[PDB]
Amino acid sequence: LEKHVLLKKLRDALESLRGRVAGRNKDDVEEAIAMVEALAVQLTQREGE
Amino acid sequence: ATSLEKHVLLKKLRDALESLRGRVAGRNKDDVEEAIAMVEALAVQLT
Repeated sequence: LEKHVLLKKLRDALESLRGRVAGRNKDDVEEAIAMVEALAVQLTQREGE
Repeated sequence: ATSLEKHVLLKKLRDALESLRGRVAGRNKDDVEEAIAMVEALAVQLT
């Protein structure tokens, strides 16, 4: 995500938050992480992938 | 990679983080705020 710093640092922020939260809050953080991974993949998709 | 997919993902992302407001301990409050602000910036970037 070197060409999309905002997205990269959001991913990092969420991973860090995941390690500090619990229960249902952690599920919501993991939901956010999954959304970011989906958005990252489509922003970085090369032809042939 | 459609625009519909993109918007749905950004909406789900916003809603998930919004649920954390008032629900995390004090020491995590600012981090939730930061992530919410990043998501809104990411959304505006794509409109």
